[PDB]
Amino acid sequence: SNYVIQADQQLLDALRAHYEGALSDRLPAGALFAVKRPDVVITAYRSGKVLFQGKAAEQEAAKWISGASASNETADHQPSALAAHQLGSLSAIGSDEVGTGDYFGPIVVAAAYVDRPHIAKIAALGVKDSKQLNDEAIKRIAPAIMETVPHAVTVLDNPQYNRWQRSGMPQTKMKALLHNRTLVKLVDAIAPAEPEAIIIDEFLKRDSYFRYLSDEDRIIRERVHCLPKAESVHVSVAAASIIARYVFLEEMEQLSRAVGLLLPKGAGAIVDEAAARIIRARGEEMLETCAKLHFANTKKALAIAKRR
Ligand SMILES: [Mn+2]
Repeated sequence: SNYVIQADQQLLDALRAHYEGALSDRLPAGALFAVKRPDVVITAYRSGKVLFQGKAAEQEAAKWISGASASNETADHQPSALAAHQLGSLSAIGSDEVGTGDYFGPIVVAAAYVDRPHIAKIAALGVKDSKQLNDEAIKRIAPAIMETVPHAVTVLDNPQYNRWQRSGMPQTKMKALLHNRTLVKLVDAIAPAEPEAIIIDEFLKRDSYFRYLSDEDRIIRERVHCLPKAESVHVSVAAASIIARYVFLEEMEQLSRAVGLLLPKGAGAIVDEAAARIIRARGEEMLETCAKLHFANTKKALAIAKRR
């Protein structure tokens, strides 16, 4: 009939290695592999969902999980993998940012163009782990990317950040401008070559994004894709992410040195303590050069600084 099961990475590896006849070509979007056993076909997906169809359905299914739920689903495309199925193999530019949630430091937006002939080399660097990678990995992988693939970066320093923020421009509009300006740099730099796609890791509705670029003299919208969790759609986005994290870290060391005090990431208690210290040793005005003032941490800092 038709049975569906959920599988962790190990079960997926087991299901795959078991069948001495796995297929990787011509498969529904999102599928990892498929097998054609005596009156039964197994279909495995990234999500972990496995589809058992055929005569010997419940039989084959039971071989792995007891109480295998049955549904009407079929070996069809997964809506979550429609874009990646199409974009994953093209030559594209991917952009992402970081530091948005950090009290100290700027907002960094980066973009990377990964042509088809470089996708593997970049994937070989293990960039598909941008989310979970400590500062050490970033400092080792990022530099190997910057010198393998063309990229652009835009850094929104604190004084300019505070300037826009107190002028009515919220972070959402800041990111739209930063992304649009980084993409412009990259598009011109890689010319005459043109990217088959331009993927932006979604941070706001496409409607809003371009509605914020109303004043820009140059806007990039030709073949622009706004996708959620873009790092998983194309390797160029994961690359941008890593590069952005790198420039951020380098910017923080430089900034901590200019402030003369180690500036911790995030916006937790240590951040207030750190700001408090700065206020006492360099004056409140120094914060305007290394922090996002409108943040709540500023008031708390001023309190901690005043009490003692
Ligand atoms: Mn993002």
